[PDB]
Amino acid sequence: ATVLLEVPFSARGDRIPDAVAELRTREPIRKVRTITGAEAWLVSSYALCTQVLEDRRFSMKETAAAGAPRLNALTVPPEVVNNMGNIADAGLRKAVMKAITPKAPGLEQFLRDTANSLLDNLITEGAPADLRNDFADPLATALHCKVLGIPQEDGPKLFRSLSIAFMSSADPIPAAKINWDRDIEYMAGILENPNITTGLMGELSRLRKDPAYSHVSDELFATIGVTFFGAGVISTGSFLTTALISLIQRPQLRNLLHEKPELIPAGVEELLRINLSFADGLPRLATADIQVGDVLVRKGELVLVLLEGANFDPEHFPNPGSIELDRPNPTSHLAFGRGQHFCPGSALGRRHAQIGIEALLKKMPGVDLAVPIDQLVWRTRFQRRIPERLPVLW
Ligand code: HEM
Ligand SMILES: Nc1n[nH]cc1-c1ccc(O)cc1
Repeated sequence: ATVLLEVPFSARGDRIPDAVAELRTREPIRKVRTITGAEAWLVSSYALCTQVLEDRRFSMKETAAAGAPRLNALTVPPEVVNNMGNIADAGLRKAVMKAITPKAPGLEQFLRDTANSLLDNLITEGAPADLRNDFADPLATALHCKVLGIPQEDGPKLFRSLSIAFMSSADPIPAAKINWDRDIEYMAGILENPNITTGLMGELSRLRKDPAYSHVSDELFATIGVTFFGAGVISTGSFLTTALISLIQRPQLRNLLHEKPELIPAGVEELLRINLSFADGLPRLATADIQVGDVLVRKGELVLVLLEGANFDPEHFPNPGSIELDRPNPTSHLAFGRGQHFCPGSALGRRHAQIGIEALLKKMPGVDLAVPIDQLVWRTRFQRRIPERLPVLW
């Protein structure tokens, strides 16, 4: 025999497997086995991905229930899976959303400054440079310290939790709990620290002492700090790293963007569309029996929404693998999800990538890989696809 098709198919974030277009054409929803042994439905067309993400009966929260078929082990307490629902129930959604927009005074200039400094330091040191460890990740870390209102010097230690926190493991991870409890203690300290008066933590700290929020738990306040730092940093650092690969490998596009930087937002949007940063489909648990294409998904089954399945669907995005700056539906991709759980940091993520790319093209217009592309080491069993190092010269 064969065996039931296993997911994920590949940890490489520089190319989509030809298999994905085959699945999408032949079986855009089909049964697969996850790393835990569970069965799941893998959905790989734009039409069916959108259907699942816009129907709340495919629940994010219920993926955390004891006994459910699992994509991977939880790395957070089960109540934290419903992190945005908990924020909304506490009456904090508007305030959190306001704090993480890129439009706060000085934020963009801070980003440009940070990027330019990181690049000057690479240039001083001489090629080769590692653009993930010494540019994309420290730019994301600095950004999220600023947005949180926490000291920049605390960013590296918070960051180092992330190579465990965002693992995609078959089994529970003891180091994840150790790092989680310590990071929650750090954020609780921030909330009690009178010097912290700006950003998302300064705003939470004020709301904590307002009568309108007196019955919101200290644990929820700390948890917002830890979760927004971690999701934001991993997601922006990983997206920028793999977007830089896709740009480096298209000298014609690199040169057009360098020359006409007003096209950078359109090119970022295409880079988001083609991005293979999410290593796994987005999980949902069916709360009812729901027809999805030719399959009747049954109550209690796991569904996995394959982002690249949707974003490379030629029925929605003709010539899907090409970066085309003049598409008529450019923001209609699923790179930030869709529906109830649409990314709350989408603007912030776009801006981080736009600024980092602008700054890199101006400082290193001759940027190129310093190693053959096949020599990049792809991180395995993780919730993002990322090269461990990204060696470049210029
Ligand atoms: C390019 C950067 C980013 C990408 C590609 C990205 C992508 C995503 C995707 C696909 C989802 C949907 C998950 C789902 O439906 O299961 C999501 C949710 C989430 N994002 Fe992002 N994200 C980015 C940046 C950020 C930033 C900057 C933050 C915070 C500062 C952030 C915080 C979150 C949180 C807290 C959620 C969960 C929302 C919910 O459960 O309602 N993201 N993101
Ligand atoms: N910050 C985190 N570390 N490990 C898991 C998370 C996390 C969990 C949920 C979430 O909405 C955002 C982030």
